[PDB]
Parts: sequence; C-alpha cells; structure tokens
Amino acid sequence: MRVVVIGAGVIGLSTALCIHERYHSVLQPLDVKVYADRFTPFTTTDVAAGLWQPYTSEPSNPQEANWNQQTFNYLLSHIGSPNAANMGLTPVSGYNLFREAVPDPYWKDMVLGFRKLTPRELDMFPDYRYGWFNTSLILEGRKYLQWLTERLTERGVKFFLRKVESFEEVARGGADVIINCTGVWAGVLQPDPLLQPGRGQIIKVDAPWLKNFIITHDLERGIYNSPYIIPGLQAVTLGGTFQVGNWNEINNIQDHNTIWEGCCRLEPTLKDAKIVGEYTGFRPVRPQVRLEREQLRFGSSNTEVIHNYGHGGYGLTIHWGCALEVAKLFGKVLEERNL
Amino acid sequence: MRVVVIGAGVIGLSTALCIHERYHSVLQPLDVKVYADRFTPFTTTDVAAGLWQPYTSEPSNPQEANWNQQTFNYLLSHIGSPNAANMGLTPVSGYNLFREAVPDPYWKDMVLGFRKLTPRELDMFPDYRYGWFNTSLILEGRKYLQWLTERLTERGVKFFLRKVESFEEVARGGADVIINCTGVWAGVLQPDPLLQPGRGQIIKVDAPWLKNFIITHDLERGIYNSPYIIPGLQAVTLGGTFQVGNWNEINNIQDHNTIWEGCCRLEPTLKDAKIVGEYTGFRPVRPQVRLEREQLRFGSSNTEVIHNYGHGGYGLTIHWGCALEVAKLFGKVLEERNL
Ligand SMILES: Cc1cc2c(cc1C)[n+](C(=O)C(C)C)c1c(=O)[nH]c(=O)nc-1n2C[C@H](O)[C@H](O)[C@H](O)COP(=O)([O-])OP(=O)(O)OC[C@H]1O[C@@H](n2cnc3c(N)ncnc32)[C@H](O)[C@@H]1O
Ligand SMILES: Cc1cc2c(cc1C)[n+](C(=O)C(C)C)c1c(=O)[nH]c(=O)nc-1n2C[C@H](O)[C@H](O)[C@H](O)COP(=O)([O-])OP(=O)(O)OC[C@H]1O[C@@H](n2cnc3c(N)ncnc32)[C@H](O)[C@@H]1O
Repeated sequence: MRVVVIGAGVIGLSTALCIHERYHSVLQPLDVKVYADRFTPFTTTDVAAGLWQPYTSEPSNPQEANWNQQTFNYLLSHIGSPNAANMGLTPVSGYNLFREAVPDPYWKDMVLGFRKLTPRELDMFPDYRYGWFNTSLILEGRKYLQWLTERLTERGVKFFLRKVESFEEVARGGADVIINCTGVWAGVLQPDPLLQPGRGQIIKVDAPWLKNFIITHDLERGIYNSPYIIPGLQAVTLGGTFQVGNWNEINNIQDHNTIWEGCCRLEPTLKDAKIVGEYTGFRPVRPQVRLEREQLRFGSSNTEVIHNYGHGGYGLTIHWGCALEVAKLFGKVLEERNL
Repeated sequence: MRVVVIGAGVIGLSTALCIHERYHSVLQPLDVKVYADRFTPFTTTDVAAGLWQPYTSEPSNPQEANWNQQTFNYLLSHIGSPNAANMGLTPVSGYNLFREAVPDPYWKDMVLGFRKLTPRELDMFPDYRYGWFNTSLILEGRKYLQWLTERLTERGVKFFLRKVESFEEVARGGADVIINCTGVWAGVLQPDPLLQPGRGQIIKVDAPWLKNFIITHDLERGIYNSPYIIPGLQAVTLGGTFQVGNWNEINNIQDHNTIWEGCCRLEPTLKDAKIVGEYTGFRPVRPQVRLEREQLRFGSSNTEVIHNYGHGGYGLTIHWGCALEVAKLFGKVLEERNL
C-alpha cells in the first residue's frame, strides 16, 4: 500500500515511524515515502526550545492531555538507555515563575516532582511572586529529527525533496493514503483559517553553567511572550516571543533585544554568555489540533487523508500521542480496505 | 598587626578574606599575608567535586551544622547577582541514591526542595531502591579560588609561594598571629594523628547533556566509594573513591576504571562522553574539624595561632562558617591585645 507522509518535522517523522513500526509486517508490502520541501535543520521543529511542557491551560479536546501524557511516558521510558541523548533526550529540572498565584497545571502529575516553590527559592528571582518547580525532559528538535530519520531510513522508509502542490497531486500520483503533517503551511494544501503562525524568535547562547530551565509568565502579555531560558544538550536557548499571525521569517533586532534584555535581567550572569545563534519559527497555532481522517474523491478513485497538524507550541511535548492515534486511524483505513 | 595565613585552599582564602573584611578598618594597620607552597590550580580545593552537600550522618560537633547552614546561606545569597558564576557558583538539582531506605539527612532543610524520590523516578536508576532529591549549589574550587584571590588581592593582601617549615620560623618572621589552614599537610607543622588523607581520584569528562547530579551510596563500602556524577560549570566530574590513609598522589588506572565503569553503568550516556582529565586529591579527613586558638611561646614572645583544618569531604560545603568563627576568635585575640 502506498502511503505518503507530507512533512518531515517532528510530526511527520514520528508519525511515519509509528505507522511503519506498527504495520509494517501486519500488512506485507507497505510502501512508505516522505515528501517534504524542508528537512532538518530547516523545520519548525528544528527551532523549538526543546522542552516537554504543555501549556498551562487545560486543552479543549481533552484527549490532548492524554497524548501529552502518553508522549511523556514514552519519552521517560527511554531515560535509562545509553542512547537517550543520542535521541536528543535528557532530564532537566526547572522553574515556572509568575507574578500572582495560579492554579496548578493539569500536567502537574505527568511531570516528575512537581511542587510549588518556597520563598527562599523565589528569592532567587525577585521579580516573580509565585511559581512551580518540577523536573522534566529536554527533547531536542534537530537531534530527534536526525534520530527519527536514521531510524526510518534503516526501516526502509524513503525521503523526497518535494513541494506538494496539492493532495490531488499526490493522489494522481499513486498514494492510497496521505498523511498531512505540513505544520503551519498546511493551509496551503487546503484552507484552514483556524491555523495561524505563532511566531517566535530565540537566541542560542553558550552558558554551560545554567543547568535548569526557567520560564516566566505574564498573564497579560500572553504565553511565551515572557523571557524564558532553556538549557539544551549543548547550548542554552534564550526566548521570549509568540506573535500570532506574524509571518516574517527573519530574526528582528527588536525582538532580539527584548529577549536578550529580559533574560539577562532574569538571569544576570547571562552577562557573560556568548551568543552563538538566533532563529525564528512559526508555531502552528490552532484552537485545537487537527488530527482526523478525510476521504478525497479524484476521478473514479477515492484517496485517504489523515491530518495531523496545529500543535502550536507543544508539538514536541505531544508528538508521540498523536503519532499513535494516526496509526490507529490508519489501521481502520486498512480494515476498510480489508487489509 | 601582622597576620599570616598559611595555606591558600578554599579555607585559607575565605578565612583571610573574612578576617580582613571584618577587621580591616576596625583596626588600622592590619597586615595580612598568605604563605602557601601550593596555589590554584594546585590545592586540594582545586580537585573537589564542587558540590554543596555535607555528609549524611549527624555531626560530631554540633557546630558543624551551623557552619554548613551559614555557608549555604551565604552562598545562596549570591545566587541572583550577575557574578555568581564568576564566583564559580550555580544552582544544580539532583539525586542521592541508596540501596535500602535511610533516614533523612540533617541538612534536609538547608537545601532547597528536599524530598524522597518516587518510584518512577527511581525507575530511572534501576539498581537502587531508595533515595532523595533536592536542589543545591555548585561552587567550583578553582574558580572560587581565583575569585577569592582577586578579591583579597584588591583588598591588598599579599601572596607568597613559600613552604613554611615551622610555626617557629613564621613567628620568628614577626608574625603576630598565624592562621593555620594547611589542610592534610597540617600534621607536619604539628602532629595530629586525627588527621588523615581521604584520597579521592576523579575524572572530568565532557558531557553537557547531564544537568543533574547523581550520588549513589553503598552503606558498606563507605562514603564516596560509590559512583557519583557531578555537573560543573563546564565539565562533569565522574567520581567514586575515598581511601583513608592513602597518600599516593598519582591517578591510578584501577581507580580510573572503577570510576569509569561505575558511572558508565549508573549513567550509560557517558558511553559517548569524552574524557578530558583525571585527578586525585587528599581529603583532610578528621573526626571533627580543628578550629581553635592556640598560643605559642618562643623566647620571650608569645604568638597566637588559630587552627582551621580537617574539613574532610565538605571543605567547600562549610568553608564560610568556619571562616566566620575564626574571625570571631581572631577578634577575641585583638580584644586581649586591647586592639
Ligand atoms: C518555534 C517554536 C516552537 C516551539 C517552541 C519554541 C519555538 C521557537 N517551544 C516552546 O515554545 C517552549 C518555550 C516551551 C517548544 C518546546 O520547547 N516544546 C514543544 O513541545 N514545542 C515547542 N515548540 C512548538 C513546536 O516547535 C511545534 O509544535 C512543532 O515543531 C511542529 O512540528 P511539525 O512537524 O508539525 O512542523 P514542522 O517542524 O515545520 O514540520 C513541517 C514539515 O512539513 C513540511 N511541509 C509543509 N508543507 C509542505 C508541502 N506543501 N510540501 C512539502 N513539505 C511540506 C515542511 O517542509 C516540514 O517538513
Ligand atoms: C579531593 C576531594 C575533595 C572534595 C570532594 C571531592 C574530592 C576529590 N567533594 C566531594 O567529595 C563530593 C563527592 C561531594 C567535595 C565537594 O564536592 N564539596 C565539598 O564541600 N568538599 C568536597 N571535597 C573536600 C574538599 O575538597 C576539602 O575539604 C577542601 O578542599 C579543603 O580545603 P583546604 O584549604 O583545607 O585544603 P587545600 O585546598 O589543600 O589547602 C591547603 C593549602 O595549605 C597549603 N599548605 C599546607 N601546608 C603548607 C606549608 N607548610 N607551607 C605552605 N603552604 C602549606 C597548601 O599549599 C594549600 O595552599
């Protein structure tokens, strides 16, 4: 069966893998290919802060929290193996600062060791008045992508520089199924005003002494508009913006400073950190994730699509969960074809 | 007044500073000098794992805990300033593993966020069955030493790479008050069978993805004979030995392997960590710290000594506390001299 996964961000890959991993030898032939106009280091995924942490607010389609939970476990499960950092994974602990008290996140129990910070702790940051502490995981985009890639590759999945113009295209081509994991740019293949770019610029900097993440929150300014600092496998990511509907893909000096000054302020020692890079990306913002099946008639032949997009600022945090669901639907699709 | 501090490890320096800091302009002249046959990077201090963490067992002296507490606060107080990492400080969180349950450490409340680990957590390190979690501080030897040094220097203390041979000699120089902070080698200036070398070899390795410390414990094997891993300002320190009465100062291949293999099991990712150095040092082991005053008659002239040594494996963890006490006695000494 000809399957075509469009997009090679964390979503496309995991998904592809997951499907193949689950059905390769459940169905004999099973042909998977991945088309994408961008591959790492060019995906949005490549620019994510790399932390597992869903938004504070309980998800609209409640199953999302499961996907999140499932993603976290899967990840955690790897922590212990030798390859975990080779997958781009590692545990990290850190803070979430606030200016006023606030309700515990629904994921309070998915993460390890969640607890409200004490005053002494808070004294470590004079701006904030309230916050939490917990340990979690770093799952780095680029590395994970490459891992995922090698995995798929050895599994025989094939990749292709392609810019799909239409699903039609792909279908006239031969795809029995098509899995749309085109991120923000999904709208192009089929409009979806729900979907929008959540622009975010960041700065990578070299400062090995920071071992914990620190994420501040301005309830007014909106989420991820406040300074944040996230240690990674080697560099640290300085961050602070999330602009909806903004599509400029260039790093802007203004933002650069607002990030630089804000973090520097939050974390004073940053004064000596050396900047090694700046990047900007589009969070595939959407009220909810679109992950559902859709049949498409072209001539006398039907073609199956399965959407998986709009993971906003938690694409990594919940990638796996969805990847599973798709496989699930994908399966139903096979049942209907009678295998 | 002529003061002479012998030794330039973390102990000598802090102490010197502390004295000067407190009495420089309480007394006018005040002449401080520091003699030491070894200066960083050569002190024992230079090789410490760099973590704030007193031993598990309840203190011999009641005062040790306070010194520890005082040291921790002083340190913590700096976390927030821009220079903290320039002093060689940063917060780090981590684990303490055990094979059987065990009583909470007395310092449970001095550290930030102490708590017993949960099972999921424990699943992360399968050979153990029990343990704790808390956040604390890294205070790196070398860096701190240099910091301390620049500070003293600008304060006008003067340094001399010199091997003192006798208290007698120093006193004979014109030394009004000698401050003894000669670490394990203290015995030489005046015997003390209580004092012994707590040999420890370690391996520095480059592995930036490890962000938390992990210290295992073998109740039989003795303290710090078990593998431990401690992230630092740039490298990670692999460790695992504490041999009493051993004075070989060379790194030994068997230790190197027992450390390497033990940590590597504890933390399989090191499979890819690159070794960048190996070192060995003597913990100035002693049943309890010697920190007390002692007068010494030489000819028709008395000379005041204040001992400060035998901080075993917590010299950093408690340096400041003692430094204060000395200043205190030092003061009494001034009172007696009627200022
Ligand atoms: C930008 C950004 C995102 C962050 C982020 C910080 C930043 C700056 N933070 C944070 O905000 C921290 C502060 C907490 C994280 C984080 O720390 N944790 C977390 O879970 N999430 C975070 N994300 C969100 C995450 O990056 C995003 O959800 C995923 O990358 C989406 O992956 P994808 O595969 O759907 O898109 P993407 O990676 O762009 O994959 C899209 C793919 O489809 C391809 N494509 C599209 N259309 C076509 C076409 N027509 N033909 C061919 N190929 C096509 C494109 O080439 C690419 O292959
Ligand atoms: C070796 C070692 C120690 C560790 C350690 C791991 C290792 C391998 N860990 C751990 O074990 C982790 C696993 C938790 C830490 C840790 O992580 N945290 C912690 O708090 N403690 C730890 N320590 C213990 C600490 O290093 C030690 O207490 C202090 O360095 C003592 O400083 P000092 O100034 O008294 O001696 P040292 O630094 O040797 O200063 C001695 C000074 O006196 C000088 N000197 C002596 N005699 C003379 C003389 N006759 N003439 C001139 N100069 C003289 C010598 O030149 C030097 O200047």
